[PDB]
Amino acid sequence: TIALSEIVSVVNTSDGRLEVFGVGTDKAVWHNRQMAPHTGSPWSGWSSLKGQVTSKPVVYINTDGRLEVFARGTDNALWHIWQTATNAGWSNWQSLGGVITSNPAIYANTDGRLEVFARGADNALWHISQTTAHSGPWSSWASLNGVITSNPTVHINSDGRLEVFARGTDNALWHIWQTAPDSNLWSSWESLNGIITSDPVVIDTADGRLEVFARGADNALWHIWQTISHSGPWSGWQSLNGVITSAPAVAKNCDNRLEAFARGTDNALWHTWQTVSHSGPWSSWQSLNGVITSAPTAVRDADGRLEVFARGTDNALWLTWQTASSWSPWISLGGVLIDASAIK
Amino acid sequence: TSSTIALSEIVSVVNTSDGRLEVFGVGTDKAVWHNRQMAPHTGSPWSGWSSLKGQVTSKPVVYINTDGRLEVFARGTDNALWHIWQTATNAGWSNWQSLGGVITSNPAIYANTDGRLEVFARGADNALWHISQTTAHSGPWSSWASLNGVITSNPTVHINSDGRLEVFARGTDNALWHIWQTAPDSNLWSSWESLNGIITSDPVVIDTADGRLEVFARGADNALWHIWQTISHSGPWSGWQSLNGVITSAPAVAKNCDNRLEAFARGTDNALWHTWQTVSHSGPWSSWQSLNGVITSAPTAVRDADGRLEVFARGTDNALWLTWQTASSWSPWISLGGVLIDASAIK
Ligand SMILES: CO[C@@H]1C[C@@H](C[C@@H]2O[C@@H](C)[C@@H](O)[C@@H](O)[C@@H]2O)[C@H](O)[C@@H](CO)O1
Ligand SMILES: CO[C@@H]1C[C@@H](C[C@@H]2O[C@@H](C)[C@@H](O)[C@@H](O)[C@@H]2O)[C@H](O)[C@@H](CO)O1
Ligand SMILES: CO[C@@H]1C[C@@H](C[C@@H]2O[C@@H](C)[C@@H](O)[C@@H](O)[C@@H]2O)[C@H](O)[C@@H](CO)O1
Ligand SMILES: CO[C@@H]1C[C@@H](C[C@@H]2O[C@@H](C)[C@@H](O)[C@@H](O)[C@@H]2O)[C@H](O)[C@@H](CO)O1
Ligand SMILES: CO[C@@H]1C[C@@H](C[C@@H]2O[C@@H](C)[C@@H](O)[C@@H](O)[C@@H]2O)[C@H](O)[C@@H](CO)O1
Ligand SMILES: CO[C@@H]1C[C@@H](C[C@@H]2O[C@@H](C)[C@@H](O)[C@@H](O)[C@@H]2O)[C@H](O)[C@@H](CO)O1
Ligand SMILES: CO[C@@H]1C[C@@H](C[C@@H]2O[C@@H](C)[C@@H](O)[C@@H](O)[C@@H]2O)[C@H](O)[C@@H](CO)O1
Ligand SMILES: CO[C@@H]1C[C@@H](C[C@@H]2O[C@@H](C)[C@@H](O)[C@@H](O)[C@@H]2O)[C@H](O)[C@@H](CO)O1
Ligand SMILES: [Cl-]
Ligand SMILES: [Cl-]
Ligand SMILES: [Cl-]
Ligand SMILES: [Cl-]
Ligand SMILES: [Cl-]
Ligand SMILES: [Cl-]
Ligand code: NA
Ligand code: NA
Ligand code: NA
Repeated sequence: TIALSEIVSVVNTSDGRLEVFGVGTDKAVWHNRQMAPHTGSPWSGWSSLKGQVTSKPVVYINTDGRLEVFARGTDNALWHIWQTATNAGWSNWQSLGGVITSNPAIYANTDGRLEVFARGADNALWHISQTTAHSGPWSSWASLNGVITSNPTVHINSDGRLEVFARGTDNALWHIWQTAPDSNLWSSWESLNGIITSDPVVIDTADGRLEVFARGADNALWHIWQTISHSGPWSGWQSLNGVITSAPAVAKNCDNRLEAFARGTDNALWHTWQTVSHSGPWSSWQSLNGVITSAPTAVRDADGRLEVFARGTDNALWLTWQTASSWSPWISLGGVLIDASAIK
Repeated sequence: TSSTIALSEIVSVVNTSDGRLEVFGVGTDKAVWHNRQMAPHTGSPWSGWSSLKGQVTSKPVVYINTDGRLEVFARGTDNALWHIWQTATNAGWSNWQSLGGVITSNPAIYANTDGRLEVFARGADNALWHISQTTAHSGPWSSWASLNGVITSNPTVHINSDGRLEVFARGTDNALWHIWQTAPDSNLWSSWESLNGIITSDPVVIDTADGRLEVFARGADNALWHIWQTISHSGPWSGWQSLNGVITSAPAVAKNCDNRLEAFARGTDNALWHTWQTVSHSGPWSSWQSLNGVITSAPTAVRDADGRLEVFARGTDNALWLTWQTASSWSPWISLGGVLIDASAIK
């Protein structure tokens, strides 16, 4: 098991509008986007990209601006659908084959080739890549071994080497990395210890260090990081306190202060944030109210403000964002969303 | 046909792989020197100046590879394009090496969507020539090739929100001209096209929060002018609009935390002045305001790791001086020392 998942995948697109992808009651992928590149913009409303999915769908932006959505299909293969251009429509759904048993995790190599990581039926971490920048065709599937028990998450280091994180069979946080950018050469699997009870969430700090967040065995939010830009040694685990009842979501304010969000024991949204600067101490947890039924999903918009999405008690997606003085009242974006996470 | 441009910037600035500001300029010895923040925060102490040696006959221009490695390009004493690079991300530097060619402008650099750096410069024949890395963030480099044209300023390159590189330069009729890749990563380019106007500076290009290119340049009336792609990207640009002012240097433009553009230029009194969008990145421009100082170059503007604009400019003592945004105002001008010269291949 893992902490309740994020229900949507969201990005700030090439034209500065937020765009969210979720799964409907019909198992199709639906999406919704801002009309305008600003906090409080009207929304398109929900429209279906069709498909039938059996994981969380995850959107990623190609290095040419085009959105591409990845999800497991009803045959357990990895499937995908992409924009034909940044302000045009979408391709047909296409299979990338394989048999997978987690949500896909996606990142762009420094050379522009997307690389997708997913758990296999043998519980090892598998991967596949675009053979040339922001384009098909793709490589064949290969394994990076291990035995993982959570959805994997990938990020890139400040020197260009991808690094993948996942919970191990001992419930510790484990990781593996490219030994050079764009490479098929990887390190050994190594343990960062800890006991984690959510999927990991990985971010890069302003000063070039990977930092991972997860719920711990005590249901507090815990975090651990590289002590040097793109290098070990790692810190020990440190608690950010709280008692959280979902996965956390983390995003950067426009000044690079990190801010974490999670559902609390009263089912409200709560958050804690760095104060003063991106090197400063973390605040106490404070409530943003609401009554939520998923983990929150956080993103910085084109006005440099954080916006947070979460499924509501009616199964619609609701939204709250930063104001000068505070946060805005919760508003509904409608829809009926389900948690399709391949690992729960 | 103009053979001059507004006074240039004195340094090339970059945000490092670990979020620090690092600047590059030319010493009185004609070597490339550099200076960086100790820490990624507004008001950090600086390392002080250290030499990367070389002997340059252009402005040296830094760019950051997609693997985090800094790379500096400069015209050499033999008029070839030369470069020097970090051998590892944020660590040691290579020796200077020649990429050949015969160039007659400062170089301008961008990364393609596939991670290949591509360098543009005016040639001996006055056309725009170009050369690229053959593989992502690595040598060896391609053959030199021409994009034709006849150009009379330093070129400036930027990338479209769909990954197509686009180069801008002054033409023989003093207008702003441009040329673009027809696909990302490609050697297929459009023809040269005119955006009209009269420009009296190098063009300055940026990408807005909503994914459009916008170009700024001093006009024939010495005001700051700008022009932009439209939201439909359908061929037409906006037509030129004045931001007024009377400026005596090239402009610098950067994005604030919230993506509001902000422009900087020297005034008739040799102070730094600035004008900014208000409310949002779609908002209207303010009137000009002085940031005082007495400066002897164009300003160079950049946003730091705390989300604050920092602005550098050469001072009356030929040292590099610096002022930054505070919550309230802007900080007093402070000196980073050094003795810098303007080595621009076109002035
Ligand atoms: C007419 O069928 C094609 C393939 C469908 C893809 C569906 O969705 C995929 C993700 C997989 O789950 C497939 O098993 C599933 O059929 C897709 O939904 C449909 C409409 O866009 O086109
Ligand atoms: C002794 O074998 C080492 C470490 C293994 C890591 C495995 O996968 C990790 C992610 C954890 O679940 C571990 O508990 C588990 O043994 C790993 O699979 C193996 C081959 O790559 O080498
Ligand atoms: C006075 O009530 C409003 C709406 C509440 C929103 C709640 O939380 C939302 C996220 C949804 O789940 C709604 O169905 C749910 O009622 C919200 O918590 C409250 C906080 O001041 O104001
Ligand atoms: C008037 O109905 C439209 C389409 C609805 C789409 C809903 O939300 C989608 C995500 C799927 O779950 C659909 O099955 C579900 O009906 C959506 O709930 C509603 C919100 O105002 O607008
Ligand atoms: C002893 O010479 C080598 C290459 C030199 C590069 C110099 O600087 C380059 C940028 C070019 O202008 C060359 O023509 C010029 O020689 C460089 O300055 C020197 C470092 O001490 O080593
Ligand atoms: C026969 O001339 C056309 C347009 C030329 C563009 C040139 O280069 C431009 C940048 C401007 O300076 C123009 O005034 C100049 O003629 C261009 O060089 C030539 C070859 O492609 O075709
Ligand atoms: C198609 O462009 C022309 C020239 C423009 C003015 C010129 O171009 C501007 C950029 C400045 O340099 C001005 O001083 C100069 O007069 C002028 O703004 C415009 C009038 O509609 O038409
Ligand atoms: C009442 O005159 C002021 C100064 C003008 C700014 C001009 O442009 C600035 C950038 C500097 O060069 C100034 O010295 C120059 O006067 C400014 O544009 C004008 C707006 O009404 O008010
Ligand atoms: Cl759990
Ligand atoms: Cl992305
Ligand atoms: Cl001039
Ligand atoms: Cl305006
Ligand atoms: Cl004033
Ligand atoms: Cl000088
Ligand atoms: Na964006
Ligand atoms: Na393998
Ligand atoms: Na000249």
